[PDB]
Amino acid sequence: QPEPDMITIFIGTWNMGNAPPPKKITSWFLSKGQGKTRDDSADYIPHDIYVIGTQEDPLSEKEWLEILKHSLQEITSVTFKTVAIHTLWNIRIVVLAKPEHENRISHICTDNVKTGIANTLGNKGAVGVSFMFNGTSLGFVNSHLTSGSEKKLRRNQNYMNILRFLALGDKKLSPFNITHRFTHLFWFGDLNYRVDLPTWEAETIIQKIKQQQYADLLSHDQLLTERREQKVFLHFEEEEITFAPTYRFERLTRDKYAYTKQKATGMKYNLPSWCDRVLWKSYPLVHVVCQSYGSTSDIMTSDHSPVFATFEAGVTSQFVSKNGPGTVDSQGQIEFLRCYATLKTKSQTKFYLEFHSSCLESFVKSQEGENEEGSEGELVVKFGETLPKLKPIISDPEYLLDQHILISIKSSDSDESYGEGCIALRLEATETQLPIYTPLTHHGELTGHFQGEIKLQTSQ
Ligand SMILES: C1CN(CC2CCOCC2)CCN1
Repeated sequence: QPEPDMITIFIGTWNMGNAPPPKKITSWFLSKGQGKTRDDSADYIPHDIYVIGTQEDPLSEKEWLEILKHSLQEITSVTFKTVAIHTLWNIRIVVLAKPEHENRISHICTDNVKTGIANTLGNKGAVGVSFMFNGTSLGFVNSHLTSGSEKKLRRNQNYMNILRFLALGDKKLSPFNITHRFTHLFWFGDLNYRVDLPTWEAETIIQKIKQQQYADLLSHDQLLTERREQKVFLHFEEEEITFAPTYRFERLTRDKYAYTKQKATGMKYNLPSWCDRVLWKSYPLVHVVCQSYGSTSDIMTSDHSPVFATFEAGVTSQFVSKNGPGTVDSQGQIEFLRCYATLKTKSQTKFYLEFHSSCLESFVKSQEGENEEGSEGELVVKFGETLPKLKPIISDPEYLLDQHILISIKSSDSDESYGEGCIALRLEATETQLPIYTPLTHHGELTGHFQGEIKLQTSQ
């Protein structure tokens, strides 16, 4: 029975509007409706992993698990195993997997973050799940961010609080937040970003939707505009949107958008918006391909339509050699040449690096770099040829070239990370000096750059 080198992952996000679902929701799991939809010929082919995010979910965990499992069984005739379920208030995440994956899945983590203070603490936040699938780390975040057209800044703050404080993945990766802990990170939910056009344009917007002319609407979508100005979701991807806005519908039809201000909306307009989204971030040069991104047309119990996205994702096997794990392989080494960090910080402390990777027995601390002034004000931290030689646990190129090195630059004074990034070992050549580069972030905001050269020795 060979270990897979690809799996398919289903991501679902649905704000259920505090209403039970209808008796049939199979269209969701089948990626059928509007947008980038799945070929009919694939309908019986199960995804390897189904991750279901709900918001405003009125069901017990038991009630929803029964509906989900019975839905997948009707579609595929496969009885899926429950990997994890985690609920914060009415925000829920369910991970189901094919039974053949039960012994490939380990290190299952769940967490939640509550966003806001006092007034704004009580129903918004995120839940998440992580685990290993053989040699590949997977993370999944379902967030319900602050509502309202005039609160995009609050949403961006919610995002930063969730990525700082959601405790998923390998706790030994202490300088790194969830945006660096996983081979593949999927972040979805009712992100609540709106189409930011004048209220008076509501009927014009509806007209455009009926014509399936989304271009002039997406150019005003707050998530796309905020992403373009690097205010939120820096270094995350989203598939092109080719489905109608998923909010706000009259219930029991999809023929009408309910946008007008009502006591029930706190006298706020809800212009048709793409509230319900799926984004991802994968380590550099790892295969990840979106194969569907769309909304259902036939599930109408909520004022939101369900959104689906499916992905092909590269995975690696749990590698054993004669040597590692449990020793080094002297035939392998990672050298860094002519490296320097460029930092936006106005501080003057000394900095050192930490190298973290599951190809090392444990993380490696460098010597302090040498601080110089950049020609445009910047701090440049030079490491020269001083950086340690990294000693991987396995030298086999079929293992090593699939690995990644996480880099933190830390203050000698405080031991706090000023920047985090990631370098792929999927090089064009071994035993050859090649350029490397990573942006550096902290709390998911750009704080600098790391660049230099790498020289990788494998057993071949
Ligand atoms: C793909 C997407 N890119 C920028 C997007 C920002 C928001 O709107 C769409 C473009 C980041 C890197 N490459």
